[PDB]
Order: sequence, then structure tokens, then C-alpha cells
Amino acid sequence: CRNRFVKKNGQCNVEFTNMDDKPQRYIADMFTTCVDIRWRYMLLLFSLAFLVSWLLFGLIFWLIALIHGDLENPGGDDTFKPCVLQVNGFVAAFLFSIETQTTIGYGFRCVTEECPLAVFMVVVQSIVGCIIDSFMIGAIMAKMARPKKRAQTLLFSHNAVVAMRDGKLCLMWRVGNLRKSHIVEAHVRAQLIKPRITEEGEYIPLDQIDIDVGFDKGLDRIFLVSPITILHEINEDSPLFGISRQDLETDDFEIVVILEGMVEATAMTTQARSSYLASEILWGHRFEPVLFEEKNQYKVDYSHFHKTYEVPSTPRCSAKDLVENKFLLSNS
Amino acid sequence: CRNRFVKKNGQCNVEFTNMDDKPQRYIADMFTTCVDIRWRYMLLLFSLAFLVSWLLFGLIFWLIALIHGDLENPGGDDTFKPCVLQVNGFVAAFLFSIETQTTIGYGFRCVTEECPLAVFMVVVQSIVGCIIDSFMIGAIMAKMARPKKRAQTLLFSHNAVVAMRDGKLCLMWRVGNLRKSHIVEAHVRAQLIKPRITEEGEYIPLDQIDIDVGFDKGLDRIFLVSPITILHEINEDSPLFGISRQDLETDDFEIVVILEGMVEATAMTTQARSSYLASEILWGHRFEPVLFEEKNQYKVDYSHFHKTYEVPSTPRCSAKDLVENKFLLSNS
Amino acid sequence: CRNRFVKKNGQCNVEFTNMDDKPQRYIADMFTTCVDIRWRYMLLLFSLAFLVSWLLFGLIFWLIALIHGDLENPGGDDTFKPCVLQVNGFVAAFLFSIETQTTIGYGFRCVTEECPLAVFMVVVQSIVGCIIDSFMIGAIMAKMARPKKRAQTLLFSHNAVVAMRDGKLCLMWRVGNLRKSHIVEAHVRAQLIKPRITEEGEYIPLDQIDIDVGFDKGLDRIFLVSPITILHEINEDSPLFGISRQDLETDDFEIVVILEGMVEATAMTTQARSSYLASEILWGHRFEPVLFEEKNQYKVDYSHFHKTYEVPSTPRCSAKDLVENKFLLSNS
Amino acid sequence: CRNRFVKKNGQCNVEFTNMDDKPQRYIADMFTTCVDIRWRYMLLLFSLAFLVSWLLFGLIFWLIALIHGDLENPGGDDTFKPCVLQVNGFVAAFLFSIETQTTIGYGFRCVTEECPLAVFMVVVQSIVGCIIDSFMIGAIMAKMARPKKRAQTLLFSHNAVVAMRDGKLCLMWRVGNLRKSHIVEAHVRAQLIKPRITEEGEYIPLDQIDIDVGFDKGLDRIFLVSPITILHEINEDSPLFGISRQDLETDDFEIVVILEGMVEATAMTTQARSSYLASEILWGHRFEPVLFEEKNQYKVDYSHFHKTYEVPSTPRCSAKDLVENKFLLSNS
Ligand SMILES: [K+]
Ligand SMILES: [K+]
Ligand SMILES: [K+]
Ligand SMILES: [K+]
Repeated sequence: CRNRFVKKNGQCNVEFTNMDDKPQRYIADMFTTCVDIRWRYMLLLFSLAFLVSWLLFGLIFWLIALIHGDLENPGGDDTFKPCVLQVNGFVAAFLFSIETQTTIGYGFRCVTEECPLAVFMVVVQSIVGCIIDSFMIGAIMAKMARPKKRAQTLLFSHNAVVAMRDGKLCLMWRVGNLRKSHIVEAHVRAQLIKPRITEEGEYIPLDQIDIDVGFDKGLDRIFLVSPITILHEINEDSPLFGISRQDLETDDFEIVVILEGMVEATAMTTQARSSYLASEILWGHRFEPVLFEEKNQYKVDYSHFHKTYEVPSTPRCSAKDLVENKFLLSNS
Repeated sequence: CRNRFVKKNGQCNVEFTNMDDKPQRYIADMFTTCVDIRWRYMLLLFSLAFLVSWLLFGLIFWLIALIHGDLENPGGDDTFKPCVLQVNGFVAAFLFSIETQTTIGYGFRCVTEECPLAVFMVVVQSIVGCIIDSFMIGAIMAKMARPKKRAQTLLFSHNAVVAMRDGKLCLMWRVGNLRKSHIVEAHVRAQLIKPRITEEGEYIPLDQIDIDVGFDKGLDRIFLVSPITILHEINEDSPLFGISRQDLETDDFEIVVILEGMVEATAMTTQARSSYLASEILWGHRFEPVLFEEKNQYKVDYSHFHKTYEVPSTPRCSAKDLVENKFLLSNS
Repeated sequence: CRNRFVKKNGQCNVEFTNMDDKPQRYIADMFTTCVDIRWRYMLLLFSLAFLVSWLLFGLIFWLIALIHGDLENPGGDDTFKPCVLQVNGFVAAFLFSIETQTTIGYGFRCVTEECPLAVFMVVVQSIVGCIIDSFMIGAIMAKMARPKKRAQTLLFSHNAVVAMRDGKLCLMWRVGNLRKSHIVEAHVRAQLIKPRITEEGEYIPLDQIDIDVGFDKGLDRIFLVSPITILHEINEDSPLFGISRQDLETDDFEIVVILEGMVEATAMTTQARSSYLASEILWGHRFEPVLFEEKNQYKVDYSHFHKTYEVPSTPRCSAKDLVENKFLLSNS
Repeated sequence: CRNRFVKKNGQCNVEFTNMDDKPQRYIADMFTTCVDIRWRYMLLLFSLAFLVSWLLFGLIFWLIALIHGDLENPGGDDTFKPCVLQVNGFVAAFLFSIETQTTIGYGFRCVTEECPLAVFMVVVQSIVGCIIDSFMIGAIMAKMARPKKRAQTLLFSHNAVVAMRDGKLCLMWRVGNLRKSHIVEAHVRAQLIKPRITEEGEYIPLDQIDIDVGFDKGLDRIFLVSPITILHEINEDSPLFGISRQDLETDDFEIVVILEGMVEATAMTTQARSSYLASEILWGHRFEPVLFEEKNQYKVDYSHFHKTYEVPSTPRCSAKDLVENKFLLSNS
């Protein structure tokens, strides 16, 4: 009866455990994780970094002010010039650190030509400042631009159907584009998922078996404007070959459907997924047409996308029987 | 007689309606939309964000100035130090907010060490400032760099022709590069569009049928320097197999041509398209050569690109007849 | 005798003329051109933009200062507050414009709360400022990162050779990686270039004919660490099938070799090219091995890369003859 | 006995020498190198650039201050206005240079309307400033984002095994994903590495021979969630065809395994590698299942990933013998 390996939203149902090296391997790939975490976390993270550099330098400057004796003479006089003007304490040293690294530079607190170490520190802090910004930009740039978001404007039919097209019995499901932007170099893939035991007695917890959508003839490549109906012809080499309408309400297995393509604007490949259980496949049905001609253009009614209608003319046996039977009649 | 599913510019003629979830699905993919809108909109949008953060913080600062009693003593004295110097009112609080977030920091209005909340607010606003900038950069970066713009320096012939090459009857159309930059890993695809009814009585509003350009042999991949003429050999497995010159002025259908490749500079796939109606296909014609040798290099005259000439030697029947007839003569 | 369509550096020898729409099509694709121009031009271009916005706003501010009467009272007094402090003339108005847009904000020239138009202008200029920066970043980012630069660390043999390998006569040329960085998902392509006339009497100025490197079997995909020798087996379906050693010093044609792959760091496809004329192909030679085992690793001597040695055992006739002859001996 | 061409981490064991043009070819591709060097080097490099521009301009400003006579009158008076206020010497000129290029602009040192050359210099320095930043961003952006880092969250089995599946003798190794992020458009490749001599007596130091993973049928493409076991069927066309269990402890050769795919977030192809020596291949073993059903989802125990168990039922001869023998029994 259960269960489902890929959910309908495409989300995969599985978890990794006892991975061992996970910590040290994630440090090297660390950038990859950083961009998948919630915004608030990536942000708080960066503000944490800012805050830390501001405090660090602030301390240096305050230390410098303390030792130089600026805390007691922040503004100096004819006989005395402070390292950095107007640093009277911690908060003052803090403010100056921020003003410097942010490049606001109000100027009320200001470096003088006196201390080479203060000057140096400012130099270092400036450079540092650029570095952190650069990381933030890249991170934000990257995360903002993730192509997996496009998979949410792509659509699969809630069900898959089996039915005759041009003398052949075919498993079909539908796909559609919810944006007027194109999916470039798009193509599809399908797989039958279920556990099995090889004739040698080897148990495969879940075997993934290719469902042929026409890859060989280059037919898995699609041009997607209006919703396309995807066809798997069930034949000798099909994993569904010996399955009939009654085997559908009995058998336990899963079909996984994939759509890969490039977001038109960024040319970044996105991968959309969904799944049909044997109990989500409608035998003897056909998809309702979503496309019609309004005279000087075409329109797509998306409310008909998921809808199917009964075709009582449809055979209830397997392709296998269907074929075999043909060769009794034709054989006699 | 009508109509056309893809226009000649490649623009697709169709519209989506009754999409349902459109709003909630567009929010998750929201970045994808943001980059396709007109510049002025993306910009005004960002300036809207800036303006909003400036006003927001300005209010905070003004509120802080008001309560602290700075509005009445903006410059302070020996006994009194304001939260932020020189904020006498709304506009002053506004100016300071901008100066801070932009990092101009003229310094006439300046934070003091007095209020931790003012200090904090400045901290927050600074961080915020970086965040908005980062988004703007990414957005601008992205939109500026869109690869679909390259499709406008790529070219299709205004017409397609049918004619004999090396003993075979072929549908041909032409493609060309208008930049001296290359289209990397380029390849082509073709499809016949028209409504049809399966032998089972199923209506397909528009069926998309592959036109073989040599995909199987890897011949759909092209190296495009000078204009290339693309050939579809019309044979047993061709959708045009049973079509003759007279069927061209009668029949209603459409041929869709695609060119996919990578912009040399960004290596981002662009997809160019165009279309030929049965009435835009010239039977019995041939393309005028645009390439000639000037002795130590080659030149392309692009004014000859679209031009075709009559070949009266050309057969007016279908490949089907042509073949079948060959097997009467050779059969007798 | 001449000439060469692709030079040895990969540079293509051809020019486009009479393109017509070139100007209006380049405006839409305008970004693509901007990144291919020399640095100095892209830079001067941007500094031109900066300079133009600084001058524009400077004028506005100066106009505002003039009308308000600030030019005569730049510092104001108890009874008079200028729009922007310390603007006494053109250069002053200019300096302030720059200080504002650059966010330096020394603060000597500073906006006051008086003029909403000055304030507004500052607002506008700030926003504008960000916009130009963003473009510069993207442009610089893009151009700096162009993948076509990697093609200069990729290498082709100065000559191609023909010779026997495992009982088959093969055209071979060599390729090599000059960086320890990998070329990801790399593959090769070859083509024979030369003008020809179809049996129908149609002249093709230059026909491009695929040279099979094993694409069908997936053998055109290579893993390139040490230099690889690329093999074209000359057989029935080869365009070189009927060519012998003597036809090489006579015939005029060209072979074009391509290597496509992804720069490991940016995963951006680069395309490297080179060319062999019939007179650059060495019949009866073999490449000198550049790889040898030094015991706990391997080394590549690149000075042997281009070198070839004579194999007098090599047949001087065409594959065609070679085959045909085999079937006399075996036929008698 | 030795040695290994690709290490187990994927690192390649080889070195390039006598490359000749290496310096001039690396200058054109210079960006590619810059991003592979250690952070500290790329950073120090950039800080070097900053420091150099600060010093350069500082000198100009100091020169200008010197000649104008500002060094003796940094603050000016009613009758005298300095080029740049408050530059009394070298360090002062330095500080101002930094303040300007960084856009901090404290304002204590400030340009006046007096010198057009000082003004000009500031203009130039500002523009320059933007330029360097832009490069730093791009560099940091790029390097931070390198897709080769993802290959460290991808996994190969420590050993490869040979064993029967569904009546066929197969070489198998395992692959797994250590992140819950997907590897998009992933596919695999395998190759047998070893030196050989063609029947013509030509020595190939290392020949790379394709191991068929199902490329022809499109089966080399995988959907990787849980660890997949990769199968090479050993048959007539297999390079391992004539190899038996005893040939494994004798022969010296290497098998190289590759996994190519796209980092889900950036859609940038990464290439992962590893290697199995004839002595790292376990004949007669089978992989321990890492996947099991916990009722409403699936889990992967990664500690079982590398583990194999003995299958005494396994034949010790080559596929060749195995086949040939079948045709004695069936032949008699
Ligand atoms: K500033
Ligand atoms: K200032
Ligand atoms: K600033
Ligand atoms: K400032």
C-alpha cells in the first residue's frame, strides 16, 4: 500500500543518516549550504560578521586611544595631537570603527597623521570592509537567482492515464508552462520505482527503471508552449508491458516524472518533478484539451489541465495480452 | 487559412487563462518575473524601496530626536548632548537617514555617543543599506545579461524552399550569424504544427511533430560562421512525405524552426525561433549563395540571404509518388 | 591552392557585408557588444557616463544656488540659509555633485533642510549613482569572466597525420590541456570544408561535411588530462574514403577541428578551434609520445607534442583502394 | 604493480613540463588562474593594488600641495586658498588619497575649487576606485562560487565489485549524494586505463578505453537520491570480456569512474572522479543495501555504503569463457 518515494510537489521523501564525515565535507563545500538556508539566517549571519569586525577594530582604536592618552584629551591642542580625534571612550571608538568600515565618514571622529598604527589599522579595516561586502553581494546575488524557484511555475497533471493513441497503448501524463517565458532546451525523463529481487536472489530496496519517452529518437526533447501530453508507448521493452487495468488496483509501485530545462532569462537548468502511484494512474481515460483557437491567436484554459474523461472503448488487458491475442486471431 | 502559432519574429501567439494559483506560484518564483519587466519599472521599484527605508529610519531618528528633546536643542551645550547632532525637525531627520544609508556622511548631522538606540538604529540601517544595494546589483546584473537578446543577431530565411539535393527531395531553410561572435554548441530543431484526429477519434488541438534535421547522426549540431542551409530530407518517415507542390497551396499547417546555442561571451543558451506556413514555403526554388572568395579571405553578402531562384527542373509531386513511380519504371 | 577559412589560431577568416538592419539589431543585443570591446573603451565609456551625470547634476545644483541667491551668500547667516552650503560657483557646484554621487561626502559642501528641490535632486542623484555603479560591476564582472580566454590554454597539433591503428587507416590529430584545471564535459567535432556541385548542378560555395570522431558511440566525449590523439577512421562513410597520399599534395580542401568543454571554475562552455589544410596533413607519420612514467607519477613533455615520425610501413593508397584490393586477394 | 593515474580523491597524478609558451598563454587566460590561487594570495594581491593606488595618488596630491605651497599653509586664509585643505605633508597627502578612493570622506582634508588638477585627480581617482572594487567583487564572487567544491559532497564506493545480475556478469561500483540538494542532469562515464601496443607496433603510453554504462540507451543518465549502483555489463564489446578472477590478482590496469552533473543552486556542472585498480576490485562480492523503509519515509544508512559481502555462487572465469562454455553444453 505504501509508501511514496517522491511526493507530488517533487519533494523527495528520504533521509540520510550515519553519514560520518558530514562536518568536514560540508566545510569544503560550505558555500553550497550557505545559499540554501533561510534568508533571515544568511542575513543575521552577515550582520554578525559586520558587528564582529566593527567591535574588533573599535577595540583596537580604543586601545590605541587609551595608551596614547587620547581618552583624556580627545580634541588635542597646540602641543598635543591625538591618534584619532574625538574618541573619548568605548562607544566613541565603536562609532569611529563603523564610520570607517561603512565609509560614511561623518568626519567628527577622524584619523590624524600622528599614529602610523591608527593609520595602518584604518587601512586594514578598509580593505577588510570591501572583502565582507563582496561576499555579501555574491551570496545575495547567488541565492536570489536560484533556478529551482522556476520549477514552481512548471506543472504536472495530478493524474496519469493509459489509453490508445494511433493503435498503440500508451501511458500518458501532461506538462505545462505557467509563465510566458520559455524553458530552453527542455526534455523529459520517466522512471518506474519499486523493490525487486534478481534471479540470483539479490534484493534491491528500490530499483529505478527507465520509462522510454522517446530518448533514442530525440523525442524526449520538447518545445513547451501550451501543455504537452507525454507518451510512454507500452511495448515489449516496457516495464509496464505485462500490466493490465486490474493489476493497477492491486500492484504497488511508483512512476517518477522529470522535466529538465533552462530558465530563459538566466539559462540555468531547473529540474521539476512529480510522481504517480499505481493508484493515481487512471486506466481508460484521456486528457481534456486546454488549447483552442480564438481567431488570430490561441488560448489555454488551465482549469481543464487536470481533467480526464472516460473512454469505454479502451481495452482492460496488458499490452502483453493485447499483443499475444492479436497473434491468435491472425494465427487462426 | 489561419492562423499562425509562432510569429516570424519567433514571438509565440498564445495566451494562458484560468491559471488559478498564478499569484502564489509567482511569489515563489518572484525573482524570475522581476527581471523581465521594463527597466523603468524595476528601477522605480528599487528607488521605491530606497525611499521607503529612508523615510522609515528618518521617522525613527526624528522620534528619537523629539523625545530626547533635541528638536529644541539640536547642537547641545556643555550640559546637554543630543542623540544625533543638528536634527531640528522632519527634513533634518530625513536628510540624516539618507546620508547614513547612502554612506555619504557629509557629517553636519552626526551621531553622538549618547543614545544607544540611535547608535543601534544606525547600525541596523547600515546593514539594511548593504542588503538593498546587493539586491539591486544582482537584479541589474541579471537583467542586463539576458541571453535572449542575442537571438536578435541570429537570422532565419524569410521563406523555406523544397528542392532536390544529391538525388533527394528536401525541405530547406537558412540560418545565419549577424555577429562575429560565435554561437557555441549550437544545434537546430524543426517541427510540423497542425491539428489532427487519431484513428481512435481523439482530437489534438495542435500536434507537434518532429522534422528530422539529422539528430540521429548528430547532424543537427552545426558550426555556424557563414549562413547555413538546413536540410530536411523528405522520406518514408517524414511528415511531409505525401505532400506535393499542389498540396502546398491547399493544405493548412505550419513549420516551426528553432536554433539553440550559447552566447560565446556568457556561455548562456539562447533560443531563436521562426515559422513557415505552407504558403510561405516556395516549391521548386533554391537559395542564392551569400558566400564568395575574395582571395585571402571570404565575404558574406547578406542582401542575398533571403533571395531564391526558380529551378524548373524540380518535380511537382510528393516524395511518396516520386518513390512509388521509381518502382514502376524499375519494376517494368 | 588557397585559401584558409579558419586560421590555425582558430580565428575565422570571413567578413559580413550588406547586413542591412545591423544598427537596430545591435541596439537590442547591445550588451553583447559592450563586453567584447577593448577594456580602455568600456572604461572610458563608463567614466564618460560618470562625468556626464556629475556635470548634469552640478548644473542643476548651480542653477538652484544661482536662483536662490546662494552664489552671493554661500555660508548664510542668522537670517539666511542656503540650499546647499558653500556653493559659490560652477566648480563648487561640480564638486558637490561628485561628492554626493560618489558618497565621499567630505561635508564642507552640504545640503540643508531649506530647499526640497535640492533635497529631491540629491535623492535622485543618489539613486542614479547606484544604478551606474551596478552596470559597471556587471559589465566588468562579465568581461573579466569570459570563457573564450580559456581556449588559449588548450592546444592542437600543428599537423594532422594519417596512419594505421589496429588494422584501420585513420586520420589523427592531437589535443592537450595546458592547465592543471580540467575541461568538464569536453567533446570534439571535425569537419571537411570545400566547395562542391551537387549532381543537380547546384554550387555550394563551402560545404561543411562531418568527420566522424565516434559521436554515435559517445566516443566524441573525452576525458582530457594528458594530450589525447583524436582518431577519424577512414571508411565507406568517410569523406576521405577515396583519397590517397598523392591526392594529398594535389587536392585543395580543409579540415576543421573543434574542442568544446566547460571551464572547470566557472562551468562556462569554451570552444577551441584550429585547421589542417590537405598540405598540412602528414601521410605516413605518427605522433611522438609526450607521456611517460617516472615511478609514483606521470609526466608530460610538451616539446614532443607537435613532433611526428615516419612509418614507411604505411600504405600510400586510399581506404577505398585498400578495401577493394583486399577483395581481389580474398576473392582469388 | 604501479602506478595510479587518478588517485581515489579524484586528484590526477601527472605533471606538465617543457610547456614552452606557458607564460604568454597564461597572461591571456590570466583570470582563470587568479581564482584558483589560495584566498590569502588573491586578497593580498588586491590589497596590494589598493595600497598601490593610494600611494600613487597620495604622491600626486602631495606633489600638488608642495608646488602650490600648501605644505606651508595647509589651512589658507583670506588671501590664500590651498588646493586641498589640511595636507601638511606625506602622511596627510596619503590619508586624503585613501579617504577619497574609499569614499569615507571624513572631510577634514578636503578638495577646494582652486586647483583644476587636484579636482581632476580626484575625478580620476574616484573612477579608478570603482574599477578596482568591481574587479574584487567579480573575483570574490567567482572564486566563492566554484562548483568543483560540490564534488566533495559526492561519493564513490571505496571498492568496485564484479558479480551476476539477472543472468549477466557485471562490474559495479556505487555512487551517492551527501547533500539533500540535487545533482541536476547528472550522468556517468567509465574508462579502462592501461598502456598497450597496436598490432602495428605502436606504443600508447596510456590508452583510455570506454567502459559502457548504457550511454547508447541513455542509461548513463541517472536520477540520484539514494546511492545508486552503477553497472557495466561485461560482454563481447567489453574491454574486460576475457578477464577472470585470477587475472585480477595478476593484471595491472586501472578503472576510472566519473560523475558529471549540475549543482542545483547554481546550475554549474561539477565533475567528480575516483579510481579502482585491478587490486581494488572485489570479485564475487555484492554491495550492502543502504536504503530501507521506515513507514512514511525512507532512510539511508551511509555506514553500509562501502561494505560488501561474499557471494560464493559467483563464477571465477571470464565472461568470454562463461559464454564459450555455454555453447559447448548447448552445442552438445
Ligand atoms: K562618505
Ligand atoms: K564627512
Ligand atoms: K561612502
Ligand atoms: K563622509
